[PDB]
Amino acid sequence: TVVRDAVTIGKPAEQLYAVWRDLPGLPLLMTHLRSVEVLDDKRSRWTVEAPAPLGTVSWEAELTADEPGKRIAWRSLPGARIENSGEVLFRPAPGARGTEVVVRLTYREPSQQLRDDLMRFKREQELGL
Amino acid sequence: ETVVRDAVTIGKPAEQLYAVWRDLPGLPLLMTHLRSVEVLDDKRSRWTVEAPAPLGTVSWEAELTADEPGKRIAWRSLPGARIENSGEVLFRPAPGARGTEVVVRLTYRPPPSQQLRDDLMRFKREQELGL
Repeated sequence: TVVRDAVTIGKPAEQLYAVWRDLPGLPLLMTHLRSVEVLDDKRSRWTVEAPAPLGTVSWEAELTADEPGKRIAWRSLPGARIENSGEVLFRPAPGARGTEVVVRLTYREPSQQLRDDLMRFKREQELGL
Repeated sequence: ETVVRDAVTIGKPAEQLYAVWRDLPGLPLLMTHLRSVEVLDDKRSRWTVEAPAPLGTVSWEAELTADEPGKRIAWRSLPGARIENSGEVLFRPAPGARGTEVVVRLTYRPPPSQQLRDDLMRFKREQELGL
């Protein structure tokens, strides 16, 4: 399955990038996540809630791409429970001075939850949290 | 007349939760219907919300009517305010065991409850996870 959404924010791309690059904070931006822990420069352990008896489901993932102010991408490692990937892009918006943040997640309603998450993110940034 | 009340139990100490709410300028993160909250002095503050296209932004001055560390915070618009409103957040011991039950009551009267519920649930998740 694929989840894709985008929001334009009146802030520099470098500033929005830094927010996402802090992996432990991702569960704030993508609320379907319970926690993200840095294991090393490229690896991290991701966790999400899961009904009984599972409780939670965890897996490890690595960054496949990381370009300051431009993009951050990741994908679960071979053997991870839930096979998934994601990519966040920071692109100059056509209108005026703003950054379009494009988020695409894959795993093999979510769209509504991601929309809400991104709009919330937009709002906080544009008001100054 | 628009009254709203909700409560959520959170597995954290009262003082800590009270601490977040007491930071007035950060209230817009807790109560999403608010655009901004500005401190004017120990007891007064300026509140602002997003008004429909006809208008654009409506603000008024308010004052804290009660501030009991780790227990309660109450506020109310001053007379003449474009929008009459009051609020009260209590931090009570949760019956079950441990944890604090945050109770929020808001009243507004221009010249809702689902949004508050969502805001409170996110506040619960955020606090209980530590992010």
